[PDB]
This record gives sequence, C-alpha cells and structure tokens, in this order.
Amino acid sequence: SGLVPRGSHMTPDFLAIKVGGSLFSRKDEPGSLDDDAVTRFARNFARLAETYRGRMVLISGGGAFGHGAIRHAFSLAGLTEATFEVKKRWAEKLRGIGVDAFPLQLAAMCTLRNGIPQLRSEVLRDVLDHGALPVLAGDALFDEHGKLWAFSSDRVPEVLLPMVEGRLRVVTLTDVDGIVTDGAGGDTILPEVDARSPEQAYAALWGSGAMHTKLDALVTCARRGAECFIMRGDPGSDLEFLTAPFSSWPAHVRSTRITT
Amino acid sequence: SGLVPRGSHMTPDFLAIKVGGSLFSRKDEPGSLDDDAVTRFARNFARLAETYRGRMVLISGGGAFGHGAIRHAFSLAGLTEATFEVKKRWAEKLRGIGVDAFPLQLAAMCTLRNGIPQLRSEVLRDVLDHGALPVLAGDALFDEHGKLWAFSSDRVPEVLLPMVEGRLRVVTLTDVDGIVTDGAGGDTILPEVDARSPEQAYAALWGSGAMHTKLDALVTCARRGAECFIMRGDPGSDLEFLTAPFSSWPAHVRSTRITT
Ligand SMILES: Nc1ncnc2c1ncn2[C@@H]1O[C@H](COP(=O)(O)OP(=O)(O)O)[C@@H](O)[C@H]1O
Ligand SMILES: Nc1ncnc2c1ncn2[C@@H]1O[C@H](COP(=O)(O)OP(=O)(O)O)[C@@H](O)[C@H]1O
Repeated sequence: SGLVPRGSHMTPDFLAIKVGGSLFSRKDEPGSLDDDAVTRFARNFARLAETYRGRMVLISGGGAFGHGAIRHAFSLAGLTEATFEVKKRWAEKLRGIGVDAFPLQLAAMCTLRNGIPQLRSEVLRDVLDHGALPVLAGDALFDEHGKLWAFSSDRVPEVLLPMVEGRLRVVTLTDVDGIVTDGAGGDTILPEVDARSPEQAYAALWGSGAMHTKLDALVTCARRGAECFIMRGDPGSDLEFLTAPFSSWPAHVRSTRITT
Repeated sequence: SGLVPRGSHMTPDFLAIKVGGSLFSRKDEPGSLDDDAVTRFARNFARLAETYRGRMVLISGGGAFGHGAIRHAFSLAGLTEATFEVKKRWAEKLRGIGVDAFPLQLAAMCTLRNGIPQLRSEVLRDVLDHGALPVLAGDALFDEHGKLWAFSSDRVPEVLLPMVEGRLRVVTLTDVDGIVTDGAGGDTILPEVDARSPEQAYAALWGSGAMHTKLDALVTCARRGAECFIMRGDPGSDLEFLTAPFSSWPAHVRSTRITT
C-alpha cells in the first residue's frame, strides 16, 4: 500500500468532528435544541472548517430529535427525517456565519452489507473536493435484505475510512472528559487506548452503552489508521488545537486517545 | 440494444408521478401545506404504490417551501433543506396509511455535469428493489465546478432515464388539464405532442415557464422512450387508471400526452 507517515508529531489531513446531542439538546425535552449552544459551537467549528476546507466533516448527534425517532419496522424511516432536521439546524447556523455548510442524508448515500456501512454515493467526496463542509448525522440505513437499522452518529466516522487519504483525526465531543476508570461517578481518565487490544477500556465501561458505541466505532477507525479522541465539548471552547499535532496540544486538554 | 415493446396497448413497467406544489400549498402563504390535500392525494398514491411496489417514485413539488428557498451563491443550499421538508410531509403521511415511503435527498445522490443530471448513488435503485416508495423532490445540485443550481421537481424524472428498465410512464399532475392552445385563459388542450418535433407545444406556451420546464423535461424523457403526461391533479381523484394501458383509460380523462 502507500506508506503513510503517522505519529504524535504529525498534522492531520482530515478532521471528522462529532458533536454529541447531550451538548446542545435535552432528552427531557423533545426537539429542544439549545440555540445558544448551537450558535457558539458553530463559531468554533467555522474556524476549523476554514483551515480544513474540503478536509473536514461535522457530524451531529441526533439529540432530542433522534431519541424520539427511535423511542411495522419501517417505522424507523422517521429517524431519517428527525436526523435531517438536526443537520439542517447546524448547516443553517454555519452558513449564517459564512461557512459553506451542506447537510447530506446518510441514508441516501450509505447502506449496510454484512453489518458494515458501505458508501454508495460519490457525492460526499465531490462536496469535499468543492471545498464545502458536509454536515452529517446518524440515520436509518437499509441493509442488503431491505431492513432498516438505526445507525448511530457515533459510527458515522467509519463511513469515511475507505474514502479519506492520509491521516484522519476523529474527535467525538461529549459530556465527559474521556473514558473514566474506577466508577459511575468515578476516578480517572484513561489517556491512551491501544486499539489493537482495548480490553481495559471496555472493562471501564462495565465499572460504571452510548459510550460502548463510541468505543466500538473509534477502535474500528483506529485499526484503519485514524487517530481518535473522546473528550469534553463546551460550546464556547476554542478548538484550534484540533488542527495541531497531538504532541503540540495545550497542557490543559484532557482526552482519551485511541490509536494503534 | 434490448428491443422494448411499446405502445398505447402496453402496460407501464414504472410510474414516476409528480405532484405540483399548486395542488397542496399556497405561494401566498410560506410553508402553508394543505394537510387535507396531502391526506387525500396520499390515499390515492398509496393504491398506486401497492401495485407498483418497487416500480414507482413519488416526486413532490417544492410548493411554498421551495419558492421561498429560491426567492453568496451558496445561499441556495437552503433549498435542499426546504425540499427535504416537503418530502418528509409526504413520507410521513404515506407511512401513516401503511406505505413504505422513504424520503431521499436528491442532492446527496445526483450532481450536474455539462448541465445533465448524473445519478451518483446506488441507493435509489436499492430502495426500489427492496419494495419501498422513494419520495423525491426538486433540489439544490452541485455541478462539476462546485456551483449550486436549483433543479426543479419537474426535471426529476430525467434522473430515472438511465436507471429504469422497460416502459417508464411519467405523469405530471398540475392545476391545468394539459397544454392549452389559443390563450392565457384560452381555448383547447393539445392531446398529443411528438417529442421529436414539439414546436407547436412550445408555441402554445408563448400564446399564454413553470410549464416550459415541464415540457422540456417530458420531451427529454419521451425522447428516451418514456410515455409522459401533463394533466390535472385533484386530491380526491381516483388514479387507478394510471396503471393501465393508455388506450384503456376512461373517456373522461383529459391530458397532454408526450411521446416519440
Ligand atoms: N466509563 C465511562 N466513562 C465516561 N462516560 C461513561 C462511562 N460509562 C458510561 N458513560 C456515560 O456516557 C455518556 C456519554 O455518552 P452519551 O450520553 O451517548 O453522549 P453524547 O450525547 O455526547 O453522544 C456520559 O455522560 C456518561 O454518563
Ligand atoms: N399553454 C399553457 N397551458 C397550460 N398551462 C399554462 C400554459 N402557459 C402557462 N401555464 C401555467 O402553468 C401553470 C402550471 O405550471 P405550475 O404553476 O408550475 O404548476 P405546479 O405547481 O403544478 O408545478 C398553470 O397554472 C398555468 O397558469
């Protein structure tokens, strides 16, 4: 294959940034989006998108829209409509501050075959090549038998693996600083996880599901070369350091980093 | 090529039914959908969809959502969000009466190259093969230079031409009985138009734009074998005759038929 230089010293070629629904919605409130949170995140995502023009996707968690859309197995089709709404809210906000943000329906581009997502549309690569920011989300995907399955926003980065050349960095922003070991309301963050043998990270989740889906996806991505992070999102936080080699990140940043 | 039997005696293999925004919305009222009209059309479309299971698409006009979305050339991106909403309203209504209706974002599946729409996603054919009803609409499409263009719902049938095997029937339901000749508020319907030389139909539109886009699309489709109709939609009308060979249609039906 092509030898790809990789390491903590290296700059990513591509950023897949996933923003958790817990950060901008409330499950106690169907389709409450927090517009202030969306507004402030959007400003920080826009700076990333300018640097990584054509080299970034933003993936939204389904939040309140999602959880109600999966709360007659064709009834899951409603999910694609609920996640489109969230994409629309991000994209609208981004375009309002000068970003060329375009929502794409993953269900129109991707199907499942033997449980593995298959990118079936060339449009995503074209949109990136034109310098636009795809806004993606979880979705209802058809499998090879015609059955719909809820495909989490956390697994969307897996879809990029065959498409992205060079070094992919995947960042999953959530409401915790990473994978915590020793307690549900517990003890320290696991800073590093080796995707080749991540048994200790899975063991920490048992100690205290959503997080299990995240780990599964980011291990999958890391086993194909990606550098992956689970870390805390905050609408007003500067994110410029996500452009930088990991060894150059500021000292205050906490995360769980998943790599091979 | 494969010789395809065709004629007024023959049954269509595929139905592309387009429902005009004038039939279920009002341009004088931004995003007024007429829910009663949607409800009643949906019942008639559901009967078609059962017969043409896996062999039909429903295409919605953009109505009030559309016209406001096209009323900073990346600002057209808002169109894809406005037409997704209309797809969602049809699909939701259809699923409520037992149809496996799934909205698909044309912009996630199709791009323009030298002005010709190019189906770039295999998902549409898969959804049909699974026996589902794609719900489609007009959209903002990217061209090969990265420019967005508003692609009318009336032109969506063109996208099906390379994909559909056998005899395609395209039916564009609007607020007039067909192409009227001799007056804006004028004289008789043109019953037949030969797509090879449709100069008389274009001349009738000058006699009294929207209709020009319809003619252009249906001539394009007819020149590749399709049997096309412009006729009046009415939410409560039975549509079962659209399953039948043209020579067997009831005598009360008025239309403009476009064929080679
Ligand atoms: N070992 C663990 N480390 C960190 N978080 C955990 C762990 N086990 C369970 N969680 C839960 O996972 C949540 C993050 O996943 P989730 O609610 O799906 O986030 P998002 O909305 O950001 O997708 C945390 O709020 C936490 O309550
Ligand atoms: N020669 C013609 N024959 C029929 N309709 C015409 C003609 N010229 C212009 N029109 C206009 O085209 C309209 C249908 O196109 P449009 O408003 O785009 O319909 P839809 O909302 O159903 O797409 C008619 O209401 C009519 O007012």
